[PDB]
Amino acid sequence: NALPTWWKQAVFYQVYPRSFKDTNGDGIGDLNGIIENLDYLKKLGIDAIWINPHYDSPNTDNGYDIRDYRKIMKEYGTMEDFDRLISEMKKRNMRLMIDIVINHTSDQHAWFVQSKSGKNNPYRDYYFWRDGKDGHAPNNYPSFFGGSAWEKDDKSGQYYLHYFAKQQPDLNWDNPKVRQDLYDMLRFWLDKGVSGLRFDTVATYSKIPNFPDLSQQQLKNFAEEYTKGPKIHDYVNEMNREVLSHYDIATAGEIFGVPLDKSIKFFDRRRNELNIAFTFDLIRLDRDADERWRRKDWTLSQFRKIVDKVDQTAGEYGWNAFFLDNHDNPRAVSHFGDDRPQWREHAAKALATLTLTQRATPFIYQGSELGMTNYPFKKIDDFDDVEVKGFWQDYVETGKVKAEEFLQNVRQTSRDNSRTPFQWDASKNAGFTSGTPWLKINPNYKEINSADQINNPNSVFNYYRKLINIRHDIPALTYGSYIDLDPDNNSVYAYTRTLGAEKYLVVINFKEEVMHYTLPGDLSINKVITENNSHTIVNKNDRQLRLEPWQSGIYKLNP
Ligand SMILES: [Ca+2]
Repeated sequence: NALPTWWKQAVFYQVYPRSFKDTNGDGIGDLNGIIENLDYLKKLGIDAIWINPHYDSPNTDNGYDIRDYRKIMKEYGTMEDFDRLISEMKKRNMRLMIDIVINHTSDQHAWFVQSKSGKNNPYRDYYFWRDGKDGHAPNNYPSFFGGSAWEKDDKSGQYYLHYFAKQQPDLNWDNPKVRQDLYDMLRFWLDKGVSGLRFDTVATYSKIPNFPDLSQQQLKNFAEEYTKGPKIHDYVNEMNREVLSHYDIATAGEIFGVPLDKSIKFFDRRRNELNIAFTFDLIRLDRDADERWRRKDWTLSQFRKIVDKVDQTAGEYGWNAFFLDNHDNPRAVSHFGDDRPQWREHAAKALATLTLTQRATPFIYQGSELGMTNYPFKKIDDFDDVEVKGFWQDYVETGKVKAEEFLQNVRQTSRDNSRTPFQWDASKNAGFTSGTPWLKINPNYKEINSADQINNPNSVFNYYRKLINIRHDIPALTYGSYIDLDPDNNSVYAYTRTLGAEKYLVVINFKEEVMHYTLPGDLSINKVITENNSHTIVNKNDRQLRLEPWQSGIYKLNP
């Protein structure tokens, strides 16, 4: 029964404003820098842009600690700039999604400033304030960003709750006044015409009644305890009923800490909650659930089995986003491909083909379209992210893990690998800034930059452009049902996308050797749609493919 919508068949691009384009030489990207480059994104073929938080913030967590929801970040520009970004996008038929961060505010936000003044302030129970127990915190909750999730306040002697930085106190959603104020805030932005909202850590809004301690076992996977709040779907559905269902918008849910088997309740269209699932299963398939900075080896069979299970779980009534990287994860060509110079461009084109042939709304993160890589961080001070500093404090400063072993993992897992500034050209600081970038630019910018690619028809950029054109032209690549040809194959990832008689096959060789691959059953090729790194001709009725290393392709199959 499912209906097409613009957001199901959109190709989104994600801009992290702080690292996209600086137009005033302070080293920090800003809104004018986005506006300046809308034609570049239109040329790529992007339907909609999701921007990370753009609100007044002290930047403990680069926009995710909001000091005033109705004001533009000072480093990003003014309200007039933000309105111009909407206006200039609208002229180009591009839709804007903004990031909604309402699990918590900055500890500088006026509500918290008031809350913390005494048990008595009308804003006290806007946040969570509990007595200590035995001269320590109210319970054994840890924070995602290091140490205890409870911060002592010497004035009152109680502690306040912060799942994330102590500068990110959690809002009390159990207070209907808090929920009402947040809805008013959402209407202020929605009335400006924004087309989409992405809800940061949407699954933590409901806290566990009476805050009991976590078990020893729970402490090793605590995020999954924080998403078990008994009213979470009541609150998300109330927000849908009172606000979301009043605008023509697309809503995405970042369901951090939600196991896949509890995800469909946020996205089933019958439930009137949210529209698009942002899950962590694939992008962190190789991350430890306890030591969340640690990675382990992974295989293509592990990867594809997660793709399939994520696809199955959305089923008839939910809907997924699909992304291999974003501002919270290492770059896709490094993590999932081979970023050495022999292979980088082929592997980036193969992961683009994978991304843009999923039954999901694809999100392209800034710079993935050039094949940008992870950055060669050497020492702990080369990073800037609050989260990596919290993991260092919890695991290296306690002597639990050697500094060098920790660094070998966070070089591969740090959020900062995707935050080095966008590589526009081969000029100084890759054309990102006339001043000093806030985070050092990868020296590979001389090889990997947009200017070198945009007019080269063989570039990663133009392969993405072609794939997006192909996706927009073939309905089965958006809405077709997905079948993995062999979930246990660790060499060649092959799967079909089917709408009625229209059946297409995607084949990607993840090996760096030639692989012969014979199709199953009676499948045979009707025609080639696109290939990268092919050295062979594929004809009507062919049943076998010779795949060069990192070869990728889309084919239409015979009925
Ligand atoms: Ca700037």
